[PDB]
Amino acid sequence: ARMDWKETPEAHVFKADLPGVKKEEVKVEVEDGNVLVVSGERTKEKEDKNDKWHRVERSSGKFVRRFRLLEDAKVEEVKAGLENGVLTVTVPK
Amino acid sequence: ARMDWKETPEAHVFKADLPGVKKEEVKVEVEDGNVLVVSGERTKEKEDKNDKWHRVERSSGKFVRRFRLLEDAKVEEVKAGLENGVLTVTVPK
Repeated sequence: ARMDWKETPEAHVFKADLPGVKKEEVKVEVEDGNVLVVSGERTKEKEDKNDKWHRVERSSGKFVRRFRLLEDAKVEEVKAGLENGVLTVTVPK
Repeated sequence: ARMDWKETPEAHVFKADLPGVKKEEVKVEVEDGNVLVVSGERTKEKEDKNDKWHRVERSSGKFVRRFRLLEDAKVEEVKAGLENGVLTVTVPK
């Protein structure tokens, strides 16, 4: 899962490309008090044998991403939005 | 634009991971009767000019892709939808 890490005067913002992932398959947490953990699964659409695959380039499966936040970050004020296959996490400073 | 091409008995289904892309930035055309063409370019995020970029992995650009259909497609029957970062092009056989 490709992620960007930008910083605004107000907060550190994280972005993650998660095409084809429903919000029920993504988990956003804070472990050990200051470690942002973005994880989930990009479910494989196995389907039936009637089908035929001519090309397969898209990946599927589990993904895990961890960033170490500041020992003094609004851990209780972290927001997480998901739209158009892009996840956005806002960690207030 | 990682893409998959599946051939169910009913139609040809193409998938393209285009996270954070808006329909005004993607284009699905048909050339010479049997050539599906997918192209586009994710726009610059009109996000806070001045932000600090700690890490940038998501780095998309222009691209064009073409597939040779097994049979001339009835262009008025071709459906294309964009959702959760995934472009889907269905071609009825």
